[PDB]
Amino acid sequence: ADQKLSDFHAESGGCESCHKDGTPSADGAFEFAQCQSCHGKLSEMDAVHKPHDGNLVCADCHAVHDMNVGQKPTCESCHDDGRTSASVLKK
Ligand code: HEC
Ligand code: HEC
Ligand code: HEC
Ligand code: HEC
Ligand SMILES: [Zn+2]
Ligand SMILES: [Zn+2]
Ligand SMILES: [Zn+2]
Repeated sequence: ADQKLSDFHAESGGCESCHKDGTPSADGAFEFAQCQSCHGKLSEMDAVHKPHDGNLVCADCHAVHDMNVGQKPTCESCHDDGRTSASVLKK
């Protein structure tokens, strides 16, 4: 049993949880503002998240309409050094 991350959110909050009047914005800014309003800012999150504050929006990693709940983003589309989440979060 699988659910897209967008549907997981919309089942509780509507499409409007992320989209003004349920309609996407051209630049993703309204959506990013909504993610941060609920979840906090990148700068307030863990070591995978913090360094992306000022360079990415959430959706650059969490493709909410194409990823299921539980799926973890990986790093290779922007980093060519083979890094992993664990290499930043495990000591
Ligand atoms: C936040 C968790 C979201 C919810 C809930 C819904 N959508 Fe969304 N949508 C979201 C983002 C961050 C983006 C842009 C980046 C991306 O991943 O695509 C979108 C994009 C759309 C689009 C444009 C087409 C596309 O790029 O996929 C549409 C038409 C759209 N979203 C519609 C939509 C509907 C109808 C929703 C409720 C059922 C819905 N979205 C929920 C973020 C989120
Ligand atoms: C509030 C109205 C929210 C907005 C806007 C967005 N999210 Fe969210 N998210 C919300 C809740 C209440 C939860 C459940 C928390 C939990 O215990 O899981 C979530 C969950 C997620 C998750 C993880 C889901 C899981 O794997 O368990 C992700 C990755 C996530 N949210 C991302 C996300 C993004 C990218 C958003 C904007 C595009 C976003 N969320 C909006 C509440 C709300
Ligand atoms: C890639 C560079 C990311 C960006 C930008 C954001 N997220 Fe993320 N997120 C990413 C990974 C690889 C993971 C799994 C490993 C980890 O560090 O936990 C996550 C995880 C989450 C979670 C779940 C946290 C948990 O349950 O332990 C949530 C709720 C989440 N991410 C939300 C979120 C939001 C709201 C973002 C923008 C503000 C965001 N993420 C950016 C990768 C990346
Ligand atoms: C693009 C969409 C990215 C994805 C996917 C991931 N990262 Fe990233 N990261 C990105 C940028 C634009 C930057 C700043 C410029 C640069 O590449 O240096 C970063 C930076 C980091 C850093 C700071 C250290 C450094 O690389 O200089 C860390 C620790 C980091 N990123 C970790 C990381 C991880 C673990 C990812 C996958 C889970 C990941 N990034 C994905 C853009 C993007
Ligand atoms: Zn959860
Ligand atoms: Zn770098
Ligand atoms: Zn490199």
